[PDB]
Amino acid sequence: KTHVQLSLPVLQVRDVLVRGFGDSVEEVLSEARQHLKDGTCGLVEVEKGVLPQLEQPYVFIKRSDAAPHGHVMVELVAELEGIQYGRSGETLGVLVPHVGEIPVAYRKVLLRK
Repeated sequence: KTHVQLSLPVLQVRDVLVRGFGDSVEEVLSEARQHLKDGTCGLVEVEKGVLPQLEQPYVFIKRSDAAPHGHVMVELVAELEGIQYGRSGETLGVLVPHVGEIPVAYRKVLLRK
């Protein structure tokens, strides 16, 4: 399927144990996609002071369309030293590995895979 219905656990930035997916734009996008497939991906909602507490490169989920079965259609955009790789809509949050942190909420997304 070109899209996959996911429910992403929303994590508080200060709880996150593994604060990025790796060391290159290509690796973080690769790893983010694998964790999304494996159900091992969390979402951190971006506010003032969040991003400097996470590791670059960042992986964002961004709204790709204006929401089947409550699931917002999203795609992945990476960012390193202020350059983004991809072009998409509004940021829903930054993806991180989920290693058992207790979430505060769930974000229903339809991921362009």
